[PDB]
Amino acid sequence: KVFGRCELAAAMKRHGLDNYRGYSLGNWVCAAKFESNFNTQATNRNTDGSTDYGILQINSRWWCNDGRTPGSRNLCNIPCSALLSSDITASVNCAKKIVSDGNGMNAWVAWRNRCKGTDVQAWIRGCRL
Repeated sequence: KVFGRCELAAAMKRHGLDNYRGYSLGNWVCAAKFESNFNTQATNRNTDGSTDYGILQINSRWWCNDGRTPGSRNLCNIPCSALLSSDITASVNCAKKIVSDGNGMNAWVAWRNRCKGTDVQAWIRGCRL
């Protein structure tokens, strides 16, 4: 599924990401834009052989099992394919664990490089939320 901008903001809010660990909703929409262009089916291989999955490009090195990342962990206790669903619940619940792991949203390199220090509220401007 490819979400609209305000549609995804609303779904993330419904799932409790708005201001989760102090990160206002625009942070999450910004991250999802650059990670996946709001496409739940996005997958991308990492240089270490792991893969990033879904709208927030959650990796199999640490967070999910895809059966082909030797020596990895599955700290969200989910198959990586669950992160590709049109239902964003698994991606959101796993994102909550990730952002709670100590480094906040810096866990998403794309957030640190493209959203951190920017006017992220712009990503939810005009949305009825």
